[PDB]
Amino acid sequence: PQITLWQRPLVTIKIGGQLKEALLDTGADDTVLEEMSLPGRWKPKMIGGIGGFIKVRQYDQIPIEICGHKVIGTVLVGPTPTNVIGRNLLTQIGCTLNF
Amino acid sequence: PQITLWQRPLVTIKIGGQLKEALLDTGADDTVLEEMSLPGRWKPKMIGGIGGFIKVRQYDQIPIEICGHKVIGTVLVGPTPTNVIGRNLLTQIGCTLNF
Ligand SMILES: CC(C)(C)OC(=O)N[C@@H](Cc1ccccc1)[C@H](O)CN[C@@H](Cc1ccccc1)C(=O)N[C@@H](CCC(=O)O)C(=O)N[C@@H](Cc1ccccc1)C(N)=O
Repeated sequence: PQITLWQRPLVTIKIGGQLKEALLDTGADDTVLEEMSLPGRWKPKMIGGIGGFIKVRQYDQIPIEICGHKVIGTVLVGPTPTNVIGRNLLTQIGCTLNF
Repeated sequence: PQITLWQRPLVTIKIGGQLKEALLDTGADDTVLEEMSLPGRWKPKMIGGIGGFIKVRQYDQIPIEICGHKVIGTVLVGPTPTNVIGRNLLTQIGCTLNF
């Protein structure tokens, strides 16, 4: 699809069996999702953004379907206001910026 | 261009004669920059990211050049670790997310 940016680029994602909404963010190196129970062992880590650092639980090799397209990669879980799909996953659906 | 996301989408931006680099951020509503010592009045405001909130100064009608594309828009100046071209300016250059 071609998504114009007049409004926030929110798309449907399916993770851990549930449908959620997530923001396609080209400015995020990583994927950060709101609190949720995920399978497997996690590692504590810290990522930084505009207002500083937050603590996150890192899950590796998690499968996610972004608008029907399957991807598998690291997912960081923590106190984020909203789900952010980052470059680590965007590259897997062949997502590109065009102008 | 059609830009892939294997590395941060950094581009050249010219503003007030000064050349700089900024991140094409589809996850940012606004364009946020380091101090650009811009002339004119501004309005203080708060914006947030991952990690908390920051205080910025809002400057409207700023002539800015992005990849040879000339646009005019609101620039928010403040303590951001990196320059961000948000959707307010990404739309002005006809930028879309595609996959
Ligand atoms: C998620 C990780 C992996 C940590 O990456 C970044 O945060 N990368 C940031 C760039 C950066 C790199 C290095 C250092 C510093 C900054 C992007 O801006 C991330 N894009 C979104 C992520 C996001 C979206 C939604 C909620 C939380 C976080 C963002 O910060 N967007 C801000 C950018 C600033 C701006 O546009 O004004 C935004 O849209 N803020 C809105 C929406 C908002 C409001 C309240 C709270 C949170 C967000 C606002 N009006 O303040």
